[PDB]
Amino acid sequence: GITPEQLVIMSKDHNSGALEQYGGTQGLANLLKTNPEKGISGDDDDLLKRKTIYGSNTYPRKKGKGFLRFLWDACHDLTLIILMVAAVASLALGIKTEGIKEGWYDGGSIAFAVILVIVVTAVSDYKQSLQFQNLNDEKRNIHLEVLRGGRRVEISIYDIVVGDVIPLNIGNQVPADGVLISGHSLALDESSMTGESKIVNKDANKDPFLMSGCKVADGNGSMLVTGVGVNTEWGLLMASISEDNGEETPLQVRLNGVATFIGSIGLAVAAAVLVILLTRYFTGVIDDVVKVLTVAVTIVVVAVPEGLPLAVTLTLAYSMRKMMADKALVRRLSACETMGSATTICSDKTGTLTLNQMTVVESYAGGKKTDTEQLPATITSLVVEGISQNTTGSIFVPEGGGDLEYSGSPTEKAILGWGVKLGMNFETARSQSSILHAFPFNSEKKRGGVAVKTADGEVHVHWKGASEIVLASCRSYIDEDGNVAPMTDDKASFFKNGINDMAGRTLRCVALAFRTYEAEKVPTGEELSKWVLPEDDLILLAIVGIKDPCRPGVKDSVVLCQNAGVKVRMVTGDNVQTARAIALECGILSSDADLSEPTLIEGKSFREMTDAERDKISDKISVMGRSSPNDKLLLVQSLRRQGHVVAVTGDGTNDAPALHEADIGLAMGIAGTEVAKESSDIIILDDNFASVVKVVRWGRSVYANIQKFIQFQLTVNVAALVINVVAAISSGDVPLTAVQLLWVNLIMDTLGALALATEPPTDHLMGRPPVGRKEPLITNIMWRNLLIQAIYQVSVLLTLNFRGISILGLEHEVHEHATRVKNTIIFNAFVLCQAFNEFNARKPDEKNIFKGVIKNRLFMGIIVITLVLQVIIVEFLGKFASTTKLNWKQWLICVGIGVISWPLALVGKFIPV
Ligand SMILES: [Mg+2]
Repeated sequence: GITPEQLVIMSKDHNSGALEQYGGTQGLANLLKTNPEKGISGDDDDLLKRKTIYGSNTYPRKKGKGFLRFLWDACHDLTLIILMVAAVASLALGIKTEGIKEGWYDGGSIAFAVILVIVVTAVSDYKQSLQFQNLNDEKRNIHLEVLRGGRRVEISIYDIVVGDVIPLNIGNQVPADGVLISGHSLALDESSMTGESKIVNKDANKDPFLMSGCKVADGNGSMLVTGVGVNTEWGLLMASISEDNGEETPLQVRLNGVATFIGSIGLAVAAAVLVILLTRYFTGVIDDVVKVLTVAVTIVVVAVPEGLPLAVTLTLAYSMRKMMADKALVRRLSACETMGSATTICSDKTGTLTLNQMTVVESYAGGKKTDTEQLPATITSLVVEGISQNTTGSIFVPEGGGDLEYSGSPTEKAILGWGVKLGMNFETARSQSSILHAFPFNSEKKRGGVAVKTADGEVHVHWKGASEIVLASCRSYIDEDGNVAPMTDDKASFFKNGINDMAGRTLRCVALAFRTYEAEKVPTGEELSKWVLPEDDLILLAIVGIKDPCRPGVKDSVVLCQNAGVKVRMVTGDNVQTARAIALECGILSSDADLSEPTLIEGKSFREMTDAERDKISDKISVMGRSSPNDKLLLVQSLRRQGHVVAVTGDGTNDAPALHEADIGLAMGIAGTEVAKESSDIIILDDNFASVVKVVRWGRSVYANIQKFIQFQLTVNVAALVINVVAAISSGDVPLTAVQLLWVNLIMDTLGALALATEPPTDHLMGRPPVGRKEPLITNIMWRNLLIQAIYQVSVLLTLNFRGISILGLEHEVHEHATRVKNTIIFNAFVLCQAFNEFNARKPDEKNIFKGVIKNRLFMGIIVITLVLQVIIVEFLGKFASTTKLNWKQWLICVGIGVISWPLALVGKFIPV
């Protein structure tokens, strides 16, 4: 018909490309039923047609927690699945073995383990998700008139449809993709969508293309909307990020591997025991096979780590809470760890690593650079009056007394920030001075002039403009702390060289001058516009250079990140020169190999290569300018294909694909766009890089704590498996009942995990490089430690299980009572050995300092008191553990058996054996 989605092609094509084939912006009128006076026909069918054919501006919104989804995700844990199958088996087998079919104590503990895991994960993730939903919800959209025949004024941005001409002013936000149909020096801030720091100047013929989700930095004009909804570049980017799948955290896969290994070992050994013992029974209605089967499922239960999911969830939740105590928010528990293993960090430039606000970086004043610092009073007074009386923009709340917020174009904002830094107060600066005449900033005439009648009789003429023309129009200057001085040829050459060097860097160049011409008044003149405002013999005050600078204290953070083995690179859509300058300032890119192709490549060069040939180079890309969002996605994909655990810190919508495809996507809390924050696993509410370093440290500490608990849990499981298997083959009885060890796993894990988690992160973790993504979760040192502890426990508990009635005093006064007492001694000595092994694991690979934290002591007291209560009283607690009362001598024997763990733990720590 007439632009049936050909308009998406028009926008896709190069700037000012393919728009001439359609007759230009005006030719596009009468197409899409657009009239410059009437953007919409009077009827509503004329709007429904645009809603249907060209779509609607509403973007679909993702929905989470639809129906207990997080509980299902928790249930999908592989180790948890092993636990569920073992739990069902044991419950049915025991309930048939006893035949009572009353109560749920036999499998109650094993069911409660997974129930607790599910509940804890669901609660923690629900809280985190709702908190993130509340925080990230930012009303960036600004509702405005649509300007179509003066009808349906002030409709929400979601009601704008293709074919209607909407107006845009300074500070507004471009709602939908469009082409400007008229304007007055309009200029957009596309840094959100394209990543270019400098504002883009839009013309009705040169660059007639306005992008959705853009901030109008300067000027104003009316624009025809072309793309709305998914058809927009914003919409298309949001569409190319929806699909998420094939993800598994390195920690998650490592835990799955360890759980699968231990579970397979347990299953194999239990099956061997079952087969051998059945052969013994048959040859060595029901034939007592049920008792053997309950023994076998008990062995299988003690084999698998029941409390591992509980401990990992508790550690991740505690570390997420501690991170949120800092100014970094983690969306999911798993992410809390994945950032520790990150091997490279790709950081946006505009918004991330740079304030994104133009401000003065250097300056000139009194014949000297005198960058920032504090200017002399004599020159400072004139400079501040000129900055106050020659700027259209103004500070938001000088009268109110709150934090100052600047307005106007980035040039005006930076000049005003400089004036404020110099000690200017806008309320008073504007006072004591009346603007007789004001010729504002003009594209035709670069300079901007003003006439200020100071409180004194004489009147000043201020000129703020481009450095070259202002300098050419001035023949004198105000030297430091002194009166006017003629500018000699050498001084003019010095100023011009300074301006040229300043322009060599990314920063722009704005110069201020003042002429003391007086004795005449603009009001006395018949017409203010007729005031020539003479431009001759000006006196230069201070040349000022304004650029988008690196965030404060970002170079040091990058230095720390690099020291931690985590390389940092920059992926940005800004031109190569600006990216190179900002990288050098921020420390990402060192001085050497600055211009080499691998060190910095443009987006087009990177994408030209095949996905196979985008990998031999992706390992060296330190900077990347003019990179499209798909090029950021390609870089992330290539880095991941090479085995990197890529983190991406970005703010704009262009970074959304890179954030999503990345292993760990970090998004700035305030600067970040809604799309970037949605696709990020962590959103940095600090808007700072020190928070990123802290997050890396917290992830490494989380991994260390998980490793320590894994050591402890493997010790417990491998001691109990041996004890039960040997006891079953030797006599057919299991000392460690299923419920006893289920309680041990549950309580000891849920308490010791957080007890070790109390260890605050230490800078030591930053010294070592990141984990290799392939090293086993259980390092050989942890294997030796857990093996030594498990061997000791096996030895003591087996010698007890076999000779305890004789070894323990008061031997066999009643055989059943003596057997129960011996089993209780074995069980609670096992518990105490586990507690003291937790003590050891708190500070591994060194001599224990034996100085715990208050919370650790409190939880040790809790463990001791709960164990003592469980053993000592058999009613309402200890019924299921089947434990008989113990006398003081027996309890002393148990605490001695536990204490013996510490010396051998130390010996194993200090001996490679
Ligand atoms: Mg950005």
